[PDB]
Amino acid sequence: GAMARAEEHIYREIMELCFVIRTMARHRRDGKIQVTFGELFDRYVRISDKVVGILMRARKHGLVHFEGEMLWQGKDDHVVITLLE
Repeated sequence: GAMARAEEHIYREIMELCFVIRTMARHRRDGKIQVTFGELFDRYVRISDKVVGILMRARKHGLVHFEGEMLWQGKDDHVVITLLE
């Protein structure tokens, strides 16, 4: 029992993406969450298959520290997306 990071308690809207990020990265248990593009995509592919497209929404509030205007599967997979909340 502690205050934790409550990264998810930072923004309700983010719940849309955070919900998926919490599945890939178990860091949610400790607090902040982080996942690579490759992993995220490979996880969203079984849902909507457009994580990169959703990231644009979260970026509106500076939640994605990712770089570039987009990420190409197999190319920008190295892109590490760290939930900024």
